[PDB]
Amino acid sequence: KNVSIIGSPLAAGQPLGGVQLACDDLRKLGLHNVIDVLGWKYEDIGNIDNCYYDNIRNIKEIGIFSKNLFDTMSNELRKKNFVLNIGGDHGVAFSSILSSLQMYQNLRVIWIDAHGDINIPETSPSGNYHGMTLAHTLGLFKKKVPYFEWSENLTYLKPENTAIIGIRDIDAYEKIILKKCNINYYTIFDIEKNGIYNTICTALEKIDPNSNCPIHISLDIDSVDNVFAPGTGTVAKGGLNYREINLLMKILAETKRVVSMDLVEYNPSLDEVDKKVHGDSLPILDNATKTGKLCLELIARVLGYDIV
Amino acid sequence: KNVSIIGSPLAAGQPLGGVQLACDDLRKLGLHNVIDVLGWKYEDIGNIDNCYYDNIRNIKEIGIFSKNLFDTMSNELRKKNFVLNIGGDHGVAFSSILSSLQMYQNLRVIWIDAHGDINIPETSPSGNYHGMTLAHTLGLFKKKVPYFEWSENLTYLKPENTAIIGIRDIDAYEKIILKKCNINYYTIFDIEKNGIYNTICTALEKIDPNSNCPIHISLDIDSVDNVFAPGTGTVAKGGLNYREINLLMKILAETKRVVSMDLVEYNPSLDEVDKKVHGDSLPILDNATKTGKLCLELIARVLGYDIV
Amino acid sequence: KNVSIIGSPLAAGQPLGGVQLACDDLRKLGLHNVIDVLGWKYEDIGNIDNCYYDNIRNIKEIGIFSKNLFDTMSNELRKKNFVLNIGGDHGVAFSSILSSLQMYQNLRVIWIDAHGDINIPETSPSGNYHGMTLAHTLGLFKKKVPYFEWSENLTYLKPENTAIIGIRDIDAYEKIILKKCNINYYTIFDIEKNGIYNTICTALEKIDPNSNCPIHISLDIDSVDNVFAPGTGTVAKGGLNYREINLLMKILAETKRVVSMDLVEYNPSLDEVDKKVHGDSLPILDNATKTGKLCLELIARVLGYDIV
Ligand SMILES: N[C@@](CCCCB(O)O)(C(=O)O)C(F)F
Ligand SMILES: N[C@@](CCCCB(O)O)(C(=O)O)C(F)F
Ligand SMILES: N[C@@](CCCCB(O)O)(C(=O)O)C(F)F
Ligand SMILES: [Mn+2]
Ligand SMILES: [Mn+2]
Ligand SMILES: [Mn+2]
Ligand SMILES: [Mn+2]
Ligand SMILES: [Mn+2]
Ligand SMILES: [Mn+2]
Repeated sequence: KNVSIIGSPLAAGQPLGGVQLACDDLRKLGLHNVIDVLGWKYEDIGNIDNCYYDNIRNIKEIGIFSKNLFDTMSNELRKKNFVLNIGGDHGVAFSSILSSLQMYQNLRVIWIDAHGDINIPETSPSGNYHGMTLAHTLGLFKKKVPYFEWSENLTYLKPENTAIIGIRDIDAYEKIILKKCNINYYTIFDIEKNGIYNTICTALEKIDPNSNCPIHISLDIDSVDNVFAPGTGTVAKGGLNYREINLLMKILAETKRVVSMDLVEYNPSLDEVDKKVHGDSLPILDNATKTGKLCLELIARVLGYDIV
Repeated sequence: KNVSIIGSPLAAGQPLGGVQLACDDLRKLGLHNVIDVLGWKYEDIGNIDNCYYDNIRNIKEIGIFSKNLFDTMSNELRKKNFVLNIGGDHGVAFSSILSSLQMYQNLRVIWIDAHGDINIPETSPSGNYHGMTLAHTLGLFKKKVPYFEWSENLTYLKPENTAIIGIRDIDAYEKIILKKCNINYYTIFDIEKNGIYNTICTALEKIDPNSNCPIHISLDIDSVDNVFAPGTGTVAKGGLNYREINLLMKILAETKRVVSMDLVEYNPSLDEVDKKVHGDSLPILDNATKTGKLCLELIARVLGYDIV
Repeated sequence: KNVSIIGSPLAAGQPLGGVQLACDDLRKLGLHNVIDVLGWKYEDIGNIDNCYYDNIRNIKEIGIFSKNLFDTMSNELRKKNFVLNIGGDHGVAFSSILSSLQMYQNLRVIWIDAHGDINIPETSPSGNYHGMTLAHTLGLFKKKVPYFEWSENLTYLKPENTAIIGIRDIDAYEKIILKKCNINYYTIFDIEKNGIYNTICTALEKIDPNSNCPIHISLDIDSVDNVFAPGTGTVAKGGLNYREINLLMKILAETKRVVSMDLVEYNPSLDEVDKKVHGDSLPILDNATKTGKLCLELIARVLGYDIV
């Protein structure tokens, strides 16, 4: 029951600033108090500081940042702590997943997101890296990436060992990439047809038939509907509701096999207040903005927080 | 993959004006671009222009309009195009369904609505025709209708070949008519108990056991909850949510047997903006009002639009 | 088909005033007209007027009020009327349940609530009685309660004959009490996993395997999500939605075994307007505040109100 907290305030994977403030905002809202009350011990490492493709925006900053995060997280993982990586945009998942994968070769990744993030630079509509991060992590890039030389000899994630859950906003080329690489995916329609519980059980059974693999959760908060999670840069209608995302995290916690996690794309500057209702019982700051509060509750779920 | 577009801006079936603007509003919002991107070809026919019961309001206008729509739609159906009929209030479904039925004698009708629209003139609380249209289409009227003489020798729809889905606001007399005529109906409670997916599968199995019949979809947008579809005249609490209505249209598309469709009761003057989120990816006008945008997305679903 | 209406405007179980106005507000909104239209006859009894634990707030007022309610309700129950007890805060359920239990020894109680209300005075964070009422009713109090001497020789409710449904906001000590006393409980997560329909069927099968016991419903309106029921003092995120709470009441009605019911924690002063949509068809006042209107609709469900 030891968790290493890493702040990864990288905002170079997408147009906006805001996500760089997420790590410190979650601390201000009561991250430490929340971990404390759940009976976990924490070590807060602070914040990470900061032939070829020529069409990825801000790639130098991203590459340099990613090397630092990779080295820092590798060191935390070796402690056999649960490692919590708080972004930052989804670009931080590359170093997070790959560092975890080098240590846990049989890692299974649950990528929770409204989007695929599975564009490659030659298909990206935006040139924004956070929309390509999963494709990069899966070894789908065809050329070398500037400032990622340090990563060229790493073992990459395999599509068959991955499940994407909650998707609903996929680009034309992405649809082809998704089908082609044979990754396991579960759309909001699958969730509507079968329910979130059956969906995650199906995903876990598919990627971990013997229920014996370590799990990495990469949670993009925009997987959650705008009604509950307005504090995020790229919104897609018809997301996971409050009950669903909480149950999902609870089920993953109950595997007892989660070793690491990203929580990405929380943007405090975009967030809104409700606020304070009696049900906000975790030691979270009164009247906190709703997405920030949700983030802390979802982290609590992963650490074992339950209704009774 | 050819669709005929018919605009049927009839607003005489209910008190309000507004629905007469729906057809041109959906065009303005990008109907043609949406059809184009889905790989369909369209032919836009433009807009329809315009002993006995003595208690149906505006019946002359409705009767004259309906003859025109019947003749126009009959001509489009004979092309073997998919025919998309955009209202207008639900009154336009009489000529739509009956023209389709004369060509496709084994037509099965899916009537998606918060309401039954199954009043007869002697039971109607309002005298508004759009609340009687289904009863009229099913041959339940007991007397002749002024200005509907042209229709008297048509074959009418049979209750056993029809399923009503999403109902929740039914008048006292309607409850009796519904049970008496033995139509297949699936209330919002059936949907809550079994889910939208099981519900539509059950309905399709009930009316088309051999999965070999052409299907007509009559979609009243007020079947969808007010949160997602405020742009409509008669709202009923507890409607289909965004995920449900999208999944429903997707499942119907996947039968590959839909030959015609109404989209009715969209009233732009009542609609609201969100607006523009990244997930609005179809070539729909930026910041479009939400019900109009939903209408275009649901039309896209019927034309094969899917998440991946 | 006779219902006795008892108004129990007790507001001493929790900090706020407001719930004392609930009984008269529901009457103003059309309680009598609603009962009339459903084919029931009513008798409106009006409103109840008004070694030891030393740490329960306002306990004198509560104790004196409860004796009056117990005596009044006992008299109504003996008529073999369905008895509808409208609070007031949840404190009124003690006398309601116990009076019903003395007459119906095999009573089964369905406690619908976001909260457990299962604190004992030595574990209560607030000293507010409405957060202890279920624990008191179940005979879990260890010391005597001032001004409750009249109740000391009553038969108490048994945990195994009770089901709590909808819970999501439980205090640390309550979690232990819940598990220890072996009460049947169904959290919002159970509801999300299985659906409200399966959940209530499971609960009824568990507490009444032979489907032959009289049922008491204790409905705290804060079980319903804030979106639909803002008019209440203690809100918890992720509640029952509009469709779910309506279906739940419908299923309980359909047992044909409900003999009594509480509707508690409605606070008109906290309520909001929508308002008037066509679907508000029950004889409820136009533009009524939404929680009040919901309360009347849920009472109607229990009295047999259905979609068709
Ligand atoms: N696919 C998009 C957006 C990706 C969203 C990133 B996220 O998961 O928060 C891209 O940039 O490649 C495209 F539409 F712009
Ligand atoms: N049944 C009502 C309303 C019908 C709603 C039409 B719709 O489906 O949009 C009627 O007019 O017969 C009645 F309550 F007024
Ligand atoms: N458990 C609480 C609140 C109870 C809510 C009562 B209700 O069901 O409306 C208590 O007072 O014991 C605590 F957190 F303050
Ligand atoms: Mn992402
Ligand atoms: Mn995303
Ligand atoms: Mn209609
Ligand atoms: Mn309707
Ligand atoms: Mn309560
Ligand atoms: Mn409560």
